Amino acid sequence: IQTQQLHAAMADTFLEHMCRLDIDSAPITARNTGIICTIGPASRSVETLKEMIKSGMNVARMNFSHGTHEYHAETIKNVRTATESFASDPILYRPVAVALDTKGPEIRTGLIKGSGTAEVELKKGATLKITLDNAYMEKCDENILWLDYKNICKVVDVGSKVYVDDGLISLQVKQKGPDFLVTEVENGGFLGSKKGVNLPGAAVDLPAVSEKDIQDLKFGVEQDVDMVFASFIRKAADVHEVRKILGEKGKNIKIISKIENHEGVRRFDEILEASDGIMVARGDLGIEIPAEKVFLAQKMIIGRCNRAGKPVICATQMLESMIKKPRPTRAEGSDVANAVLDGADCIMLSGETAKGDYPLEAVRMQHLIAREAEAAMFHRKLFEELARSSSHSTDLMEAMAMGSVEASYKCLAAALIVLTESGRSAHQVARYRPRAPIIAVTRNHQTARQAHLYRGIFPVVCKDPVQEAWAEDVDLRVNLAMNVGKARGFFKKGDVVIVLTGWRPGSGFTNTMRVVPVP
Amino acid sequence: IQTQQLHAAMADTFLEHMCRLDIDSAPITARNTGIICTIGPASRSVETLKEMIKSGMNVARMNFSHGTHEYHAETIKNVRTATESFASDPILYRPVAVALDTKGPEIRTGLIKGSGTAEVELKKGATLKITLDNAYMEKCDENILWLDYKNICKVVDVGSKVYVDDGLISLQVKQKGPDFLVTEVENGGFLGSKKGVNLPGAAVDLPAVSEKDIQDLKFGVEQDVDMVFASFIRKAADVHEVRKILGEKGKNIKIISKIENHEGVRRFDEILEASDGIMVARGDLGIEIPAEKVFLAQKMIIGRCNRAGKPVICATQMLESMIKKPRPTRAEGSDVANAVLDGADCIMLSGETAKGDYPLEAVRMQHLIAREAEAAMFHRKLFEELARSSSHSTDLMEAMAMGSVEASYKCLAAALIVLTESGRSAHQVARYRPRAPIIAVTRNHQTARQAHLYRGIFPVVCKDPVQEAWAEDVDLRVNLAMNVGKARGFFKKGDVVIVLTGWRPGSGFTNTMRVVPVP
Amino acid sequence: IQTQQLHAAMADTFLEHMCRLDIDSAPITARNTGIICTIGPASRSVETLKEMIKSGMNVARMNFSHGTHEYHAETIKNVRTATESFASDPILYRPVAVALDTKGPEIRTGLIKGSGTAEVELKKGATLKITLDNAYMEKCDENILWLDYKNICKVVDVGSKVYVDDGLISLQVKQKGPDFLVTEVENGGFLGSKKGVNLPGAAVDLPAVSEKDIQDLKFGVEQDVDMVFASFIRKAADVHEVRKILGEKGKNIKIISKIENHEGVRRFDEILEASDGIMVARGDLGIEIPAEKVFLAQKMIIGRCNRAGKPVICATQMLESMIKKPRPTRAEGSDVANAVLDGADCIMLSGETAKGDYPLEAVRMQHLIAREAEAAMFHRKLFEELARSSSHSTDLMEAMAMGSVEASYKCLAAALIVLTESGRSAHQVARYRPRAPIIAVTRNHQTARQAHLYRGIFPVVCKDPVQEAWAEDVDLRVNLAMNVGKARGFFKKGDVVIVLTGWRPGSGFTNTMRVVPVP
Ligand SMILES: Nc1ncnc2c1ncn2[C@@H]1O[C@H](COP(=O)(O)OP(=O)(O)OP(=O)(O)O)[C@@H](O)[C@H]1O
Ligand SMILES: Nc1ncnc2c1ncn2[C@@H]1O[C@H](COP(=O)(O)OP(=O)(O)OP(=O)(O)O)[C@@H](O)[C@H]1O
Ligand SMILES: O=C([O-])C(=O)[O-]
Ligand SMILES: O=C([O-])C(=O)[O-]
Ligand SMILES: O=C([O-])C(=O)[O-]
Ligand SMILES: [Mg+2]
Ligand SMILES: [Mg+2]
Ligand SMILES: [Mg+2]
Ligand SMILES: [Mg+2]
Ligand SMILES: [Mg+2]
Ligand code: NA
Ligand code: NA
Ligand code: NA
Repeated sequence: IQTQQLHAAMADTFLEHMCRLDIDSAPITARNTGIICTIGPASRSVETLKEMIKSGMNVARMNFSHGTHEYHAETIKNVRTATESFASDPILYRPVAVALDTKGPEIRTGLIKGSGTAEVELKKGATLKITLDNAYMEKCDENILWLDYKNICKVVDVGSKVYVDDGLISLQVKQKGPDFLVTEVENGGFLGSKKGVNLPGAAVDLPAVSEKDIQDLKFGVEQDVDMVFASFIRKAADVHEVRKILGEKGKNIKIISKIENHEGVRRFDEILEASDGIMVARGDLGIEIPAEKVFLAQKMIIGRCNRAGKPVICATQMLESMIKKPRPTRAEGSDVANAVLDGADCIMLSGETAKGDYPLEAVRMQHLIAREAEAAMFHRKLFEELARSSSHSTDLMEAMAMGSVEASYKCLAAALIVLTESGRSAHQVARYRPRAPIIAVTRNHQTARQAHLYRGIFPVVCKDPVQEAWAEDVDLRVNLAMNVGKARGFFKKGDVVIVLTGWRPGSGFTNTMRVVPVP
Repeated sequence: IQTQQLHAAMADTFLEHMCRLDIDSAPITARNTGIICTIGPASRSVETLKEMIKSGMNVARMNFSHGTHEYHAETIKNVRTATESFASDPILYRPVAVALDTKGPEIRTGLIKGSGTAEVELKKGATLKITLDNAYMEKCDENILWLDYKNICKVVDVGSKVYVDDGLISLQVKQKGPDFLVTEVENGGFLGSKKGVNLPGAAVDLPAVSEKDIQDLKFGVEQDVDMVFASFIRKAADVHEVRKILGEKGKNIKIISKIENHEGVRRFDEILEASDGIMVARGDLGIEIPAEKVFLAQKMIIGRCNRAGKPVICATQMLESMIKKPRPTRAEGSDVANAVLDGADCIMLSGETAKGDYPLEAVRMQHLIAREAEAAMFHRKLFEELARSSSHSTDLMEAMAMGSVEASYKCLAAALIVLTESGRSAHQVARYRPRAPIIAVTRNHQTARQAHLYRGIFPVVCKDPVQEAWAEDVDLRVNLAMNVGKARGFFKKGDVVIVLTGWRPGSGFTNTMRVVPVP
Repeated sequence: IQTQQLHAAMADTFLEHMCRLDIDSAPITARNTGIICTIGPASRSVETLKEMIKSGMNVARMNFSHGTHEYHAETIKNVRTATESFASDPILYRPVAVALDTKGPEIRTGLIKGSGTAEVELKKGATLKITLDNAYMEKCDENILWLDYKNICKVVDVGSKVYVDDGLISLQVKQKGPDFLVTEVENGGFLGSKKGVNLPGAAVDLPAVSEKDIQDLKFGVEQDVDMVFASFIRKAADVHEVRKILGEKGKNIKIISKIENHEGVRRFDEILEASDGIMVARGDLGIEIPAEKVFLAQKMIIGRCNRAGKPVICATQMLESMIKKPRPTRAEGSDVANAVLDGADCIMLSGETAKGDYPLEAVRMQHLIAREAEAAMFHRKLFEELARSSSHSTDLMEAMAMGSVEASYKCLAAALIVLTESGRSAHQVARYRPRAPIIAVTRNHQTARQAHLYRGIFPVVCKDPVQEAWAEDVDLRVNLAMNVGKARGFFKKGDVVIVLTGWRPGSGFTNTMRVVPVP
């Protein structure tokens, strides 16, 4: 009984590949797919944060949607505190990224009967008037609804729908004025105060960044985050807007755009080009677009990013059930796996870690599935498809990347060691999707932490100073990776590994590739 | 914007195929995936049952693990009643299949406070006693739980873990008694009636066919079911025995082996060979085996049945969130869409329709996701991969099927019309997976009911009496199909369609293929 | 029992396909690739004609660059004589096409000693005078060499090179005047009559359609030729021009454009688009362009026509040897084979039949090699690729063809019988390259003759009156095929066949496909 789906790995067709999957075919210890965990009341503590890390947490996500700078900073604190607890063991030390998730643009209704707690009941088939007249900003009721978005009538059309409260309530536009909309309740319910609005199929003129947004980003810069997850991206311009706010001080910050609506989907191509990475924000996306289309968009986005060699994140409701239970649903297990099969660089946990009763279990779970799904990929076919995709480019690093992955397959390397500072070298490899783990040694901590954004990248921070001999310095770094994979159980002495390095100190890339034996 | 993902249909590569999936690409009216609904308390009603038919249900599932024969015979009548209510119009009548789900070698709980619909809430950390004392078999509660399995004590040990209800609840043995076990709730949860008990890693020697199984099966024959879903099939032998119990009288009833344990996976090959079809039974499966391995088994199984040309069903917890909510989760929408992509012939609903709060929704949602996933298939690679797999075969009807599918792809016909009595011809078409709808006109009722097990087959009962001239008869049936297609919105006058008929009466199969325009 | 490379037909890769070709794997009786024979002095005879047809000859080419209208008219005569000589038994009657090969924009020497059958030896180093002196026109010889081109002196420099007879002889201009050219013979060789002059890389302003061309054209129209090999076609305009001269009376004469220069190649596409088919005239072509590049043209050109669905011919020096030897060279046998594998619908013989010592042997040799090569094709992949190409198209007859061919493979049918009058349904099928024979039954003689242009089509001429009853009439025709197939030894009883017919009369195409057993 081969391991890691090697038997199916040898299939000629996709169909054969499937038919060959084996539950008895064990997968390697190394889990390539990054796990992004939203931190919160459930996970905030150091102790817990220690467990989250132990459990497989790679990225700590800061949902700026709620809480104060003072709160988040405290979370970041703890995170940093928890991470460092292992530093004492440079070998057993594991980098953990910090991400900032923007509240983003928002539409909100007014107060019901001047009360924040009151409710009304909209009944299907009834008429309801939307006004922009702040005269009613606190006089919302069964007949009149006031909202935050002054330009609404400009972007919505008669016959269009207005969704209130996470799509709970649906409204159909029957009449449009410059100051109001006359709608018809399709999907009734109780209406509370200050509920969210969604304008499915609308090309919303809200700014790329709210005022709050600007503030958080600056904050994130001051906090030294590793990336930013930018809510509500609808076009390249919006990405540019964010870039602009982070500016020169935060030019090294990774901007991940969140695809959450039709527009975003339709203008994905430009958005992708302008971004550093993508996040398939299923939550809103599923609210914005028909829930039955989400998958299409998910696979489209994943394929496109894989094609472009840009990091992609699958997020939202992956293990939903797990907020309350220690074991997920079958669909849940399915979802995580397909996600990984799709080509997703990272997978995410929101509610599950933030507030749920089983944060660690969610993490462990994700870890478990990802590993299995990872072996189950059809690498040969994939590499081949990818290569074709990129045929247009004759880049050297890529060539190095292609050659090295091909070799890792050929001799079934146990790992791929890449020495990089910027991490470009390592990114080039990950994109070609080896099956083996990519152990990347860098002296740049931020590069290290950011690596997580990429599939198969296992960052190892070199905390030593530079030697007078390049050669030696390189050898050392290599050895480091060697003690790690060993310490991690990725391999043992005798195993073979692909080693990538820069010929000289001003090489520019890992131009030197070598097949080597573990000590 | 092209329809039915036809742009992505032109993809050369799988990677490319994925990249071109467009949410703005609208599916067709026809939904190829059969929808199987478990009928129960929530769905038993004739009014309701009428609703579900309209919403899309193709097969009525009755679980003999719950209720009674009479409970079941009543439901069966209601389905039949509901169904025939449409028999009137020979163009809007939807054949609806009936299926019996066996108990098999399983361990089951008692009744909760004397009810088959009542439940109780367990509390993490609480103690719970399992009793064999038949005195409580109807008095199960939060303090005491009665089991089916009298030997339970010999096959368990202190510290052993007992799972209840597809792993929902985890009990850990604390105390062994001669008549009982004092357990501990390891996790909070709602305990319902007659729930499965799973003892992973325990010697449970139950027979493939129990005396009770004998009665249900015979009852199913008397009930004139169309197929049996055979729980916990473990070897071809089990299957043979079932066929044996159904004997001559129920020789035409379809046997669907349910895969839900290690053994069933392991001996899958021998199981498929002997069955009429398979079910991926995820509920039990995922608790028997590692939850993380499910998708593997799921995928292996579906490739295998696809390869084999035998009907496969994906089931359980597919729209799980919908038992309580009116919208499914993101993992849920994915699951369903991936099962279709995986190649499942039918998908299924359990608690969702049997006892949930939103039975019709659950249905329409499956329906929605299904048409979408359908269009998203990569038919060209698929077909190619299928052809290949059945290379060794040289069958005449296979030949007719492949040429039929092939040309349908080519001229993009609106459907394939197939004249069949055994349903053999149609099935052979469905295995080659065309995009278009297969409309199978038959005078044989069971065939028509039975057809739903096969992808894309929309069965049409020709009620007209056999014409004395082959030609007119054939023509007669074609018109019937032509009319249903038009009525059902499958196509319009001018559309092009592929027609499979016999040259002569008693030709044996559809050896006649023509491309015909709609009238 | 190995036959028709069926084992190789099952390879997954092009490599494995190769690796599996078995010499011991016997080919079927049916030779797919048409054999075109250049009818000359050596094959004019009725008695010789009889044996060649017998030998596998499907088409006769009458080269206008040689002879007089009268010599060619007799040849036709004899051709048709030896042909209908077989009209006795319509089961074994084999049609033969009559092809007019044009002069074109060419330079041609004159009569060697008023002969034309006369030859002359030229020694290396010797001297030869090119003259425009008509009084030598028919008096060429070792000393004196007359030519077609009165401007040649303007188009050539001293030191330059003059090619005679497809580059057979290299003449270097030593000195030139107004009237003549003074050259020294660069390589020895037999200089014959009405030879070809190639002034490679020289601005010849020849006209696309000589008045003589015109003359001949009109002549062949009266001759009732089925096709035309238009020599030296350089651009679509030339085609239209030939098309032009063919005018109405010959709106059905197939125009086969010959690519024998750098321009023809370069303007291939529009040429192709305008012409009914193409010939790869390597004799002239190989001297017009570097000898080392012809195979690139051949492959590009054969590939393109395949793609287009237009008949292509491989022509010139295939079995050169054989003009003097009874057995061809290794290189020549590879050539015919490779040409067949390339995709050529037809193959040609030139000197081999027209003047060679072993006309009959050469023919049979083509027959022999073709068969063997037809089997060696990788039908699987080829069909997929062919479809990849035709993918934009949704033509109905095309869908028929494809499904038909697809079926043919599946059930290893012994043949496909097509009933056609225009012949298109048959070409449509031919183009999809089935391994099996196409028995194309028609009541159109010209159709039957022209069918030889397309690969695998075996033309059968139905001589019987029309049936009042379509069915009978169709049947009959089908019967015809059956008998002929039987008589030809294509199949026996119980063999499977694919039947292509039209549902009704004037169906515009075969819309009805049926799988049948031989009677
Ligand atoms: N006929 C019925 N009467 C009462 N409750 C039912 C009935 N059918 C289903 N249910 C309820 O719905 C739940 C899920 O239905 P399902 O048919 O999938 O049962 P199950 O317990 O999961 O076992 P299986 O493994 O056999 O499917 C059952 O556990 C039971 O609580
Ligand atoms: N009608 C003919 N009469 C006599 N000899 C002929 C005749 N046709 C062909 N031949 C001889 O056969 C040789 C090869 O025949 P072919 O038809 O290929 O002519 P060619 O000169 O090579 O012209 P092309 O380029 O057109 O093929 C001719 O060059 C000629 O010597
Ligand atoms: O913002 C998100 O993550 C979402 O909507 O899923
Ligand atoms: O029995 C079933 O359907 C299951 O367990 O999924
Ligand atoms: O005419 C030809 O065949 C040639 O020139 O090769
Ligand atoms: Mg969001
Ligand atoms: Mg169940
Ligand atoms: Mg079960
Ligand atoms: Mg020529
Ligand atoms: Mg020649
Ligand atoms: Na956020
Ligand atoms: Na059951
Ligand atoms: Na010529």
